[PDB]
Amino acid sequence: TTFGRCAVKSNQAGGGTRSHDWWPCQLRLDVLRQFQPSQNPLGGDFDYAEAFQSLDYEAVKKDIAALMTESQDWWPADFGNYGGLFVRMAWHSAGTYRAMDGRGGGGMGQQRFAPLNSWPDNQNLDKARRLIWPIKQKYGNKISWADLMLLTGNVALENMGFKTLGFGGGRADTWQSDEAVYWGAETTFVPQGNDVRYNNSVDINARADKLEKPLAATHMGLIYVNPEGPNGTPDPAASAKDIREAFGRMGMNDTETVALIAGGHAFGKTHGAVKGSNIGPAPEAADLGMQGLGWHNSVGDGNGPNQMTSGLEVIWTKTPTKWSNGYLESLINNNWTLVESPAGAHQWEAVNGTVDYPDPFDKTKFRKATMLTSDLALINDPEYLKISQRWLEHPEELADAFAKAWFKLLHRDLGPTTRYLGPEVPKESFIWQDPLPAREGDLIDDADVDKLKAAILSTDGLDVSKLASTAMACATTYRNSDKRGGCNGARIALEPQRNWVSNNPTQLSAVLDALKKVQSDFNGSNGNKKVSLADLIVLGGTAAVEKAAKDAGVDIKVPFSAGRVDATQEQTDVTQFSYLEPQADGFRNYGRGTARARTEEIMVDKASQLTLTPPELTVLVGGMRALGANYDGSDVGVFTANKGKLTPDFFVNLVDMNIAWTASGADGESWVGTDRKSRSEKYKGSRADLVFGSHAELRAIAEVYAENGNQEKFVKDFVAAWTKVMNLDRFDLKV
Amino acid sequence: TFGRCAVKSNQAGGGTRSHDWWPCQLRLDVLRQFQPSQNPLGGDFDYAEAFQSLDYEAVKKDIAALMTESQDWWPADFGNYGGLFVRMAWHSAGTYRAMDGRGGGGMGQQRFAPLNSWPDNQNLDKARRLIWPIKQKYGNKISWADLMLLTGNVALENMGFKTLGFGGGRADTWQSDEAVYWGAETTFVPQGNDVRYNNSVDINARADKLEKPLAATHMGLIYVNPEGPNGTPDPAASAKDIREAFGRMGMNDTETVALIAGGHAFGKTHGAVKGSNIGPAPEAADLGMQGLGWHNSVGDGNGPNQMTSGLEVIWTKTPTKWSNGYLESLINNNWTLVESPAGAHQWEAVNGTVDYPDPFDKTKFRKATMLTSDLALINDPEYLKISQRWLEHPEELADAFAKAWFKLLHRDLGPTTRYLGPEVPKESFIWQDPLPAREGDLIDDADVDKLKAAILSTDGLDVSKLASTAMACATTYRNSDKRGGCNGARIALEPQRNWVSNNPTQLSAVLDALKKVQSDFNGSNGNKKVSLADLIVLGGTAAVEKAAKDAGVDIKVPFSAGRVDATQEQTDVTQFSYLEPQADGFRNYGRGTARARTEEIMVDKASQLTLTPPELTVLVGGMRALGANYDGSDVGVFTANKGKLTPDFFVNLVDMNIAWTASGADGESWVGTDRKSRSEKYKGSRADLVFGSHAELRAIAEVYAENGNQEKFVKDFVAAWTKVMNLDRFDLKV
Ligand code: HEM
Ligand code: HEM
Repeated sequence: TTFGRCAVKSNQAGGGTRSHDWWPCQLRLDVLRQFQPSQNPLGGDFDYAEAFQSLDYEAVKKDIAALMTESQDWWPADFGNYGGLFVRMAWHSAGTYRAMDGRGGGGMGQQRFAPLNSWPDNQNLDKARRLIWPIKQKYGNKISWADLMLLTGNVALENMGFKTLGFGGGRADTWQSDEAVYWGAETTFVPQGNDVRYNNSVDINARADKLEKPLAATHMGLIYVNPEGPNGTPDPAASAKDIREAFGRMGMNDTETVALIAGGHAFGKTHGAVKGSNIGPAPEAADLGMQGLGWHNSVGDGNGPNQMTSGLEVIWTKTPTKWSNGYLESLINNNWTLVESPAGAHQWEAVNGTVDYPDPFDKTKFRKATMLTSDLALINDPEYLKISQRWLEHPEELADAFAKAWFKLLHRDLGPTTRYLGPEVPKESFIWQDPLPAREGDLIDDADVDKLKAAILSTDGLDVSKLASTAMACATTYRNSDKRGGCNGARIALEPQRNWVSNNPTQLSAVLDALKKVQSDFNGSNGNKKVSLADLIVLGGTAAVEKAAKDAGVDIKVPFSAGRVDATQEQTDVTQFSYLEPQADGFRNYGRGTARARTEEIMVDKASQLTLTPPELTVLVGGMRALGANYDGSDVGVFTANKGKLTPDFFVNLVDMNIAWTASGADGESWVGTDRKSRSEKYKGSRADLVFGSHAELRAIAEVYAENGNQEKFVKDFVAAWTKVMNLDRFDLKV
Repeated sequence: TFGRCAVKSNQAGGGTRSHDWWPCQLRLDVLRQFQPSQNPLGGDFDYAEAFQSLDYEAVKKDIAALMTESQDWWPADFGNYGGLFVRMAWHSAGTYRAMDGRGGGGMGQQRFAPLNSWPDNQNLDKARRLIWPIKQKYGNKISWADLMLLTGNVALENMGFKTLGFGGGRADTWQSDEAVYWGAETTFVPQGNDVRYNNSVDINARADKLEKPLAATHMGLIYVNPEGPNGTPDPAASAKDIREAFGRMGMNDTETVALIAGGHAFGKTHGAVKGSNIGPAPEAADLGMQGLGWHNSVGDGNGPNQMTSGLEVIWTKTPTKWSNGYLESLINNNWTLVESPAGAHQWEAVNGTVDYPDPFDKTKFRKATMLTSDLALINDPEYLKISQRWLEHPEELADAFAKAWFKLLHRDLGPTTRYLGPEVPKESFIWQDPLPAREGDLIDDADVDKLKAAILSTDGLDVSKLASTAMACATTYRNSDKRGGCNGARIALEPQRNWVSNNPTQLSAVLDALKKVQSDFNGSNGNKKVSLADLIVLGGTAAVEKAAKDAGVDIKVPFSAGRVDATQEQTDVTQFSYLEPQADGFRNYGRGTARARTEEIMVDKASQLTLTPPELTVLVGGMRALGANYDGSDVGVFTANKGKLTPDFFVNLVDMNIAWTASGADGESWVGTDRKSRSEKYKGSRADLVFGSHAELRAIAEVYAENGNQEKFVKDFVAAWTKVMNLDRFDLKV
């Protein structure tokens, strides 16, 4: 293939054949080397929360609203108002989110980097970002690009007559393309870009509910669905099935989906004035003269009446700069006929309809009503039809649903409400925020923590292995992409996590009963002090790690940060939490991978979501094995004669050349370590164990911890990594 | 299919990536390697302190004993791993290319992809595994980089060849160095060379046409093909490849013959079974192999069944002891072309003595054998004269080999101030880019304050010239081989003083002015003396400080005294030719080639300076604000306050009222036109405009263009300036 190869082969700056070219199936650590603090121009010590709280937020909003109608000659505003274009920018920034893996969304501002800056569906959003740049120049570090793109759409809706619930800032900027996201395996974009995600099916009605997991778009390079219909076939009934699937994969139900589409398509228009052959390279492929912009259009000045974005030429309402109910009115009251846009694409026009839809530049010109196939979807499915019919007669119910769904869209990947900043954060708490009760009571102090650690360690049924394993099981549900999971809330005690087979539900039950005894004893006796179950789960694992280090000859402070609260079941939605359930866990030697995701690839992926470096992933696995911390208490990977003592025995014995390693099963998941001289079977290992002795960069770390004399360094590094992981969700304190 | 896995992972980076869609776009990956977070020792680990505390003699004693402690999983030929360990060290050091300074043993990269899995490194996985117990014993106080070389050094000495000594000091690295251009072919040897010979298969005519800056005849080889060019068993053509490849590694004829005749005193090659019996290389092998590869399924895969290169040659009758048997055999035997057991072309003395030993059976003997690359040395007129001389005067070979082996192992270690341990050779060699002892006593802060005031009021000097000259001197530094930088004032010597990129007539007038400041100081300050090298850096540094003051920011710009001035005798014009830049984005110099755009050359140079993307970006914008172009032009100088340290370069770059269009056919010149007045306002280069085009670089430009960030700009510039000026300061250190 020519695909993925430049016709000129550079000899500079990484040019040449590379290791991943020769050995493309080998595990890559790239996803654990992103987002490092050197790469950040602002430095590691910059506190975005402090900066945003000092922002003159009201003046930022007034500057945005003034920009909306200050038309720039290099991209003139339709109807004299950029509001629709700015709503699209915000919706596309937020619109990449996938609920199952928690990736995409607006929370990293990734629309400004490859590949999102150059996806076909983001065509001419380079102009939109450029138009808002002067607001970022004025306000500097005190508002992120990530926050600004979404605030701009929020302010746009409010200045076009639609009052929102409010807004929360808090998204710090990122500084490189996030190459950890599986957007798909296709080698083409829309109109192609979907053979792999449909497994070669082309029957568009039958396949619609069979989109490859965890994807949430129907072609590579789209936000959700194809506006001409599935595979460009202008069938509204099949389009509706694609919409249900895609919006479902983004965490939206039918009410939310109709409210978002009918709410957004009140505003603006689509652009399809000239054929695609007039349009130049996307931003990542454009020449230096374009200075970060792309899709240069060679007809006229390439803008104004010649704008070309999607290829469609649809104006939904008679007032595209003002909130209305004209979208549903047109959709339901007109009869529709299939026509072509000027650029050749399929759309729908009203039969015998009024010629009163305004032109964006010529006051003398009007058009008939028009719709996309994906808008006709909403009256060609029974459930969408019933919602649209109700909202035709009750526009106030659409406005309520749209306010709620728009707020959810923009904030779904922001994390707990302790992350949300600014003066207009909505007061209602929503289930998709994974709510927590407010912390109350006088917080436990150092002496209470010392008393609780001793009580925990002296309780029947609690040992170092079980305490450590339970804490980590609770902690590794965290993922940095959408800031969901972690130990705050004590959700391991609730459905679904209490019944996850990867948590060993019978053992977990007995551990949690013992912790609840510690809790009853303490609460029953220490005046104004109560301790949460969440702090006891974390404190028990922390106490176990401290004890295991002492038992290994090292006196170390293992620091504990108190103040977690306990969630209720009503704040813990089963569907949302089911997305956090692991299929394999390398920290606790659970499960295994599949053909397209090997055991060790799942481990690296999870480490990236925990923000771990390669040294931190390595040290954690080796210490969990030394602690005997497997999910089922097995000996797999437990390469030590001192289980429960925090030593680097795992690494020492893994690298010992007197042990030969051979496959025991057929499927490559189980390994036996045999003493070469005696021929006795000494050890059993998994792929998560043996990858550390196979991958050249991971093995180099294994060797550090296997070196004579490094027992103390091993202990210090394990404790640092343990503390980092236990605290990932502590946004009430600071990250 | 090439460079694609048959199974497409959906985790850990699986899926189509940005580089796949837009493979021609500039990539910043080489500025993101070797980050301190990635180093398991921590960014505060000091390798030099660890190594100086090492019990060095005990390490060498334990290496020496390991040589004859055969391990059953890879039994030692003749009972001695010495030859194997000499090969390990020579392959570690043997990837070096003098022109670009990449490869060599100084980063210990043989333990990572791709070098761990190149065909020429077959079975060195075993060699590395055999020495791992010594690394495990001594811990952090010896690096893998130092150990692999020290092991070969000790192996020579324990097989009867006393070396010049050794220097340690190579700190380990912790990821594959994906900045090196090894070539553009999509196959390894026996293929791997269509591109580097532009599809020529005329083995004599093409030999001196090898693609620059490569130093091997096929992808995956160290230097040349042991069976002849493209496997053609023609010794005279092989000799032309050896001279080309070794020259590209910085070795001349005498050094070349010494290295090959010296090395092949020892050990043997391995070709006992055909290649179909050999499994995947390390990076392709299954988890059971635990980082090893090339599993051989015949017998136990080892001992008599060893298979490495496919050849089965034993050069001397005493493969564990230094001798003159290589030359004695080469010159005196009549050679016939034969096939090894694995099917490769080699040469045998079919009517010679049957007294060459077997590595495992003391009762079994063989005839004399050679490679085609060995017969090369008697099939070229200059190599033959050397070979004949040394046959008769073997002490001259021993002298040449000790010096060339020292050069091989230490060519990328950098200045002598970096060399560690108790047996560093006392001779100063030209390829070490030597520096003297200082003159008189070290300037103090009072002397620095007087010299800054003098420099900023001297005829022929100003802010722009001073900043340009210091950066010109600094950017010769390259971290791959630790060559270049400002220590030595080598801008003032040949060849740098006559480089077109240094504007020789301006430079001369700047250097004469700094020498006048120097003459005033030296001898009127008792025994205090200042070097020209310190005055070049101090003058640029004082200019940056004043330019910040004039932009409204009061900042103390640090200065570290103590550089010395190199002599011209210690500055070889060919050695320094390798540092001459094709383009220099910091000073808006030069143009790209048919294989690398100007902006790619700049990112490459930034990687050699260890810069991050924000450091690269801030330096370019500040150099433009200072008016520090090599030729004093206004290209990229997007400010009305030239000489004042403002972020005007970034503000004006991103101003939408300016439209940028190509002016030259070559893609190298651009004009910025004011869209309202229709007037040409600015001229820019590709090094200027990339900061407004690449999305990750433009994100950094925006920071510096934002209101309020004028002081941050100055702070970040000053930090980056100090880092670059000090890269070669291993005397402090660096
Ligand atoms: C099934 C889901 C959807 C599809 C297929 C779709 C499709 C499109 C297409 C093809 C365009 C025209 C781009 C152009 O040529 O300029 C567009 C424009 C727009 N869409 Fe959507 N859309 C969907 C959902 C949404 C949502 C959820 C919102 C926001 C809540 C949104 C708001 C907008 C706005 C405001 C515009 C007008 C942009 C302008 O005036 O420049 N759409 N849509
Ligand atoms: C024209 C340059 C050279 C070529 C083409 C070449 C080729 C080879 C080949 C094909 C092998 C056999 C590998 C195997 O089958 O085990 C080998 C082995 C060896 N080479 Fe070279 N060589 C070159 C230069 C050097 C140099 C410069 C040195 C060191 C100063 C060196 C030292 C050795 C040693 C000691 C062995 C034996 C390894 C053992 O005993 O396992 N060679 N050479």
